[PDB]
Amino acid sequence: SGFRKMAFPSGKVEGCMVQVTCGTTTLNGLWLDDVVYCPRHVICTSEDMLNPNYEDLLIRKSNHNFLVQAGNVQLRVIGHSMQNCVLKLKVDTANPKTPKYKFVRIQPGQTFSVLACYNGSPSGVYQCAMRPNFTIKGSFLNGSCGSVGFNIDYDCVSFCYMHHMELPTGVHAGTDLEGNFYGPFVDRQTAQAAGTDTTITVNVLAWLYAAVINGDRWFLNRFTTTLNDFNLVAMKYNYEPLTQDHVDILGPLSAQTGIAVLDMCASLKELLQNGMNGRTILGSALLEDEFTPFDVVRQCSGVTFQ
Amino acid sequence: SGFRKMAFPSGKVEGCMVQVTCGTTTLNGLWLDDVVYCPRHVICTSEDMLNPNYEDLLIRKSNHNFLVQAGNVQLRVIGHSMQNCVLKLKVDTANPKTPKYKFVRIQPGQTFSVLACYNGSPSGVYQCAMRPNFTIKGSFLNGSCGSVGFNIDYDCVSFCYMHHMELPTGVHAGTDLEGNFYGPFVDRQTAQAAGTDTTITVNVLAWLYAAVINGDRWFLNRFTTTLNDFNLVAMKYNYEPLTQDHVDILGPLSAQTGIAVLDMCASLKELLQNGMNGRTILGSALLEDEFTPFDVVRQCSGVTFQ
Ligand SMILES: O=c1[nH]c(=O)n([C@H]2CCCO2)cc1F
Ligand SMILES: O=c1[nH]c(=O)n([C@H]2CCCO2)cc1F
Repeated sequence: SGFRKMAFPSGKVEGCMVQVTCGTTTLNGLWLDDVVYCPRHVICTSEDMLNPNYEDLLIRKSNHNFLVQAGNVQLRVIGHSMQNCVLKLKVDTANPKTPKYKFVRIQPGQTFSVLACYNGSPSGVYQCAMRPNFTIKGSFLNGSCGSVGFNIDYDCVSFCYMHHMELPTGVHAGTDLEGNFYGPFVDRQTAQAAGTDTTITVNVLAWLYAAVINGDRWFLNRFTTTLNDFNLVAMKYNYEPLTQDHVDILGPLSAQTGIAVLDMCASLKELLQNGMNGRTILGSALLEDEFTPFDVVRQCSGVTFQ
Repeated sequence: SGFRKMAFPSGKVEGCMVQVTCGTTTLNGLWLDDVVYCPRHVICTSEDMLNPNYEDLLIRKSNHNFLVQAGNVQLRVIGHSMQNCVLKLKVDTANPKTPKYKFVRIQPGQTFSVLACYNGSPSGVYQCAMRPNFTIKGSFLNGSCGSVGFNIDYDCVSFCYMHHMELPTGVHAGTDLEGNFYGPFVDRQTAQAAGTDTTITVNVLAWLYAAVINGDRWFLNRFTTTLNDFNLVAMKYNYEPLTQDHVDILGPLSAQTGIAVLDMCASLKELLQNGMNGRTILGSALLEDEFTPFDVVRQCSGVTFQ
């Protein structure tokens, strides 16, 4: 019945996006209860970003210097503090659209939806993964900082990402909602290079299961393998090593399809060694690694959010 | 700065989704003002779908047979009528979350976002295109009928698609919001085959412009071509013929990049004739055709919706 790169419905998060301006700089904030979260680099000018001393720059800012606007209405800022790389602006009004929510720090390999925003206004929604090198491959222009990534379980939004930086190579870095960067990145305009962009093996396997469920089966073969043998191949192709935990996580998709995990690993092994020979899998000409096992079960089972 | 398959924010549409049950069949409806729109096959049993006489089946239905539920609240049905392949259920309460909206019948080659829903509850959002054969390549399970596709211009939702049918080949067919199918498809479980899935040439060119803007430039070459020469190649590869209207639509992306449209056509020609030689463009190993010129400008310029 089809398999698409699918984001979570964005309405619960749209209702939390605001605009934050400090001096000359405008970016997005996230309004939950009576706190607005935004990147701490809102206080910087373009020149400040080369070598910013955030504590010193913040001394010169007062509550009334943070202009916070939710659509056309202005919010009153009654306190401010810095937590790691985020600012928390306490406002005098709780967001009436605050969904049930949690702050989660995700693991590399996990996926989430991004609501790209500008001037506090949502522009679009797309699905991302936290890469093993702790970058994300997003779509962010100037003004998009403070846009967030999130997952939804039924009625609860788990926020996991806030956007802060574009590296010189065009990939993206940011923090969790406690303001701690993913990976080694810092909010300074400096030479920061990403490490190896390794492929998320367990996700590729999940997507191959999704393909079989939908009738793209040409890559199934007569072979099997072992974890250690497979991983010799994973290593050569800059794939994450597959572990027994990963095998266990794939158990449900294995049970539903009747294809043993290690047999699917043998299919992936052949695909890595031989390529796809000009064929496609679920409309892709490369091996997709930004669907988790949970994403596949969810999309193949129609789980909804209330 | 990155280029992603991006859907519109879904919140305005989430607020319109309801559940409609008639007898044993449950699917989704769209609640705008005091009307709920849903597929007319809600009145059918599984057996009825082989040879349904909708007018005869509807004679046996009254207002109280259509159970309409918006979240946990029940809506009172005060009238019903069939328009083409949709039912319009008049309810006694206008949807307080009705956004500004229009009904549009899109052209093949145009893109839109789908809010996949089950039992009236949103599951996910993704971007689709109306294919030249009038199918869409979606992700729809049993229960997803009545999910809608839409575009947003600033504050106005233009609804263009309602989901009705999965063909035996796994692609999807549906109607506009006046209930007229796209293409030749009918709401009957019969032998319906899609025609040739031609590639949307103007969209491929737009995406190549997007690639250049983002620094994927390896496919630029020293050549040019003409519309007629290019189209000889398009035809061989089952690409839509490129017209002067398409060239004109690409004008802005041509102006911004300084790459003449026909020079980009020569790049595409070489890509069609030689393939990508194991390289990628914007993270894809095939030529992507579900971004329109407007989608590229929008995403590259950060247009937002209020
Ligand atoms: O840190 C937190 N504080 C909160 O008050 N909530 C409540 C507020 C609404 C739903 O959850 C959640 C958190 F994660
Ligand atoms: O057919 C239509 N009828 C309407 O009342 N509207 C109004 C109602 C809210 C915004 O638009 C739009 C239509 F497209």
